[PDB]
Amino acid sequence: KIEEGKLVIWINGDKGYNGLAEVGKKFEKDTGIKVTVEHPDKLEEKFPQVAATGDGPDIIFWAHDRFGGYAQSGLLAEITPAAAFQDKLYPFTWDAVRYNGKLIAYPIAVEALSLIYNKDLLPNPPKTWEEIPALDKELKAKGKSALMFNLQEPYFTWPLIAADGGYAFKYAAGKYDIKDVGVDNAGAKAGLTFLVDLIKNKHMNADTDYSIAEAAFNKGETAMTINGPWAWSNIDTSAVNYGVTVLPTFKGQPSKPFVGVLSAGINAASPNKELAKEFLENYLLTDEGLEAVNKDKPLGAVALKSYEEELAKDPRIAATMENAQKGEIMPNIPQMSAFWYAVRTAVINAASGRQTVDAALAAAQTNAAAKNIEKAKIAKLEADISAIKSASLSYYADESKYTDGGMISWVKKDGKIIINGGFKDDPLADKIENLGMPYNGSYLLMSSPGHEKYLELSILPEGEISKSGLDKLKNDYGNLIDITNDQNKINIVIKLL
Repeated sequence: KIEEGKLVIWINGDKGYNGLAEVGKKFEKDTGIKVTVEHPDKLEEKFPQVAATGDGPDIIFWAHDRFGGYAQSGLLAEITPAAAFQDKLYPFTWDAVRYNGKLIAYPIAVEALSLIYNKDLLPNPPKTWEEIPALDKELKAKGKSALMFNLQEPYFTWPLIAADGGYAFKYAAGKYDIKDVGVDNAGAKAGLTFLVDLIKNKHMNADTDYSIAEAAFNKGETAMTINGPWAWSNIDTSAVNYGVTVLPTFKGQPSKPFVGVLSAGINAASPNKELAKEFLENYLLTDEGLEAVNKDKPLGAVALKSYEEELAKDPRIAATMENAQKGEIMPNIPQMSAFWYAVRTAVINAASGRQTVDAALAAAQTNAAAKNIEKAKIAKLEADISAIKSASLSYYADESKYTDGGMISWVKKDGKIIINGGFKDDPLADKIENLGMPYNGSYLLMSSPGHEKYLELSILPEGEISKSGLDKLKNDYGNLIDITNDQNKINIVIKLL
């Protein structure tokens, strides 16, 4: 597996691997332990493969959002920074590296979109989204546009969509509710309507993508763009006198970009967890260590307070941190994949006029949340099935058979559950009386007085279950379940034995 007595570190090729290796050299000088910094290809996919088999690097550097997935597969050790060390980093960066209620990585850097503007065309950039239409008219009179940025990817359009109330997944305690998506609320509609209005009023074109926007800003054709630190060096080569500042407000509220946090995780299979902790806390996450990495290739804004104070001398870095603090931590759960595709489709459909804003987002809410909502409903239905089977078994323990009588019916009326026209189980032990009945339908348990094994439960759910949903029931039980009437009133019968 992983060789003890040493540190293998994986970081992406676009980061400062030379500087990190120099921090490694200071570590080997003080301790004798060699540090191998490599930047292999496809590092994001290679780690989950090799780490599951109990191999790989000791420390993996990657954007925090993948780490929640890694943690679910148990590939990451819980880190143990003392309170004194935690206060050296901005509190909001620690929230980006939590899964369950556990710290699962060290925050390194902080990144978010900003407003980039051409100082020659526009020495005072607009504070509000609302004033950009008038600005575009005044600039189109001189052959220039106000604002071009990538409209094809919801990462770039989300700051406006979220400003008045949009969100990806609600965050509560230390967990995301994968059932609560904020794509079709009034705030998200208002933000997307403003975006579409900009396009219908000819202030932007629905076909603008990353390359068109970057080319237009670099050739001084548009006064503003929206982009991240990765784009700065191509504007330097362009020689355009540019600035970087806070994103415009919408309805008086800041734009809310997604925040990406470069993070260092410790492989759960590492026999060098103490060495890795010592390296990350007392060598890398210092002014001297981050300086080493930044001088090789800049980090942007950093989570370490002391060095951020120094990098923030650069107003572009200060703006990145300000937009980040006003933004939304990108959720670190794998359910974001459905979020990205859903919102990407909605924006493209609404911007090109192929759908209304309401239809686009209603569909997107569905595409992002429906599967997870049903999965919860199926699980609660299966909980009821197991609860009914449990009580039926408990009855046999004390009484002759499964049911006392022949049949029992649960039906839900208007917020209450009714049982025949008389109480059945007749107990203080069972009764259950805690069936969610997630599809509000009817349950009917069947038995015939005699030799046992005739335990059949008939469920008549109200509400269409998906193919994926009904097929989950087929893999969970097998030949013991008969879905009849695949249309109208679907009927499900399970033999509880």
